Amino acid sequence: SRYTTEFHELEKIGSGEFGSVFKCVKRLDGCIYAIKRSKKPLAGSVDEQNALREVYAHAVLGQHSHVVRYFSAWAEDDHMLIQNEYCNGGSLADAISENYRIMSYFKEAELKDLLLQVGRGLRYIHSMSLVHMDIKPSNIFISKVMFKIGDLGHVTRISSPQVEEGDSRFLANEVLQENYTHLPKADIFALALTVVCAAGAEPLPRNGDQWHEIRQGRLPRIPQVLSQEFTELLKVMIHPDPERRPSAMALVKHSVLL
Ligand SMILES: Cn1c(C(=O)NCCO)c(Br)c2c3c(c(-c4ccccc4Cl)cc21)C(=O)NC3=O
Ligand SMILES: [Cl-]
Repeated sequence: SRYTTEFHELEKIGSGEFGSVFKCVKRLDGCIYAIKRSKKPLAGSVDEQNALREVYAHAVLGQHSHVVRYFSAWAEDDHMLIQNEYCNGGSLADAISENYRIMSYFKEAELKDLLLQVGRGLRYIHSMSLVHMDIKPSNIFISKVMFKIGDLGHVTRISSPQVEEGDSRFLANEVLQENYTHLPKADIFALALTVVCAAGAEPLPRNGDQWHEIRQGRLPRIPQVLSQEFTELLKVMIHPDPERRPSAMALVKHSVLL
């Protein structure tokens, strides 16, 4: 086996339904990588196509500072593996839980900077005529800290007529209602919520009354003082009218981000 023969497995850092993720050192280049090892879905089936799109997307989103680099992907003999860049600072999710336990969140300067960087990662993706569809703190990773979008498992072409939904906590309603005219804006919606989490909000709701309020374009309580301008940027990012949310390009050129 190539995984065993080419890498030294250091530690498990991720455990899913389908997969697992390991910190490993490539024996030949001495260098450390994150490798997701997951079940090989039956050749030529809906689930296979899902896994292949991930490999396809990683393979074209490899020039970017705000997307995790892909090094390789292979299959053996009942598993599928992808070898990506390892991010020494771990995930945005874990930084936010640590933050939450200590009552010390991302400051406004840090939140702008997270939004700008991830916004740059999205701009890129959208310019590759793709969309990510599952932006959330556990799919953002950290390496001046660099934030990098990871987990392209939901990535699809911008004008897809069929879509798998990302996490409901971060899901725009128009997508829930199978309206796929402005998918790039689904990522914009999720980015804002991600940044809301970064600011120290309570865990986001999955369903029920509070799930809908936000989808009306109402921000969750943020336990700290943010400038009105920045709060406005945030609000417009979760606007019920996806056309009213700024593209990623608008996002990174926004004055509040200069
Ligand atoms: C769960 N996880 C963690 C982690 O939580 N570490 C503990 C500290 O918080 C990292 Br870092 C990480 C990393 C990746 C993935 C991953 C996602 C989807 C598909 C394939 C992969 Cl390889 C999952 C990852 C990655 O690609 N690059 C990483 O650094
Ligand atoms: Cl998350």
